[PDB]
Amino acid sequence: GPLGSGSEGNKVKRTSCMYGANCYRKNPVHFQHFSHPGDSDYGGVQIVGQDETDD
Ligand SMILES: [Zn+2]
Repeated sequence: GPLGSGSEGNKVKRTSCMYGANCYRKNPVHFQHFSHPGDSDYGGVQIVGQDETDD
C-alpha cells in the first residue's frame, strides 16, 4: 500500500525493472523500487542479448 512504502535504495537487492534493459521513465524514487542492468543489485536477466550471439 502507499504511504510508508519504499525503503530499498542503499543495501538491498532491488527487483529488476519491468523493462530490464529498455526502461524509459526515470524518477529519483523509481531507481530505489526497481533495479536496472549496470547496478550492483540488478537481478532480472531476462534473455537480453544472450552473450551477444544473435547472428
Ligand atoms: Zn526502471
